[PDB]
Amino acid sequence: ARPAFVNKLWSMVNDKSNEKFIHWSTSGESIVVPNRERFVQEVLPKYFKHSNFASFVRQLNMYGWHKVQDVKSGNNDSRWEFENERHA
Repeated sequence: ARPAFVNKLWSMVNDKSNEKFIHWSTSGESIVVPNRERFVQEVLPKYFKHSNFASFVRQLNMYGWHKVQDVKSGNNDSRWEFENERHA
């Protein structure tokens, strides 16, 4: 009994066929999306029909996922990484 989004994400991240567009960080708990554009084109449509990146992130935020902001303003803006507030 887990929310449809939670399952969609779990399924999406663990499916090896999406490895090039979305995957777990090396032995970690953060979700790496190497290129926003490619992810939206190749992966998103398989799990969400009426969706865009902004709505997806909004869903992620709801489940405690936040965008890692480690880039000193000085792959560029297409790289996204999410880490959850609930961690060890």
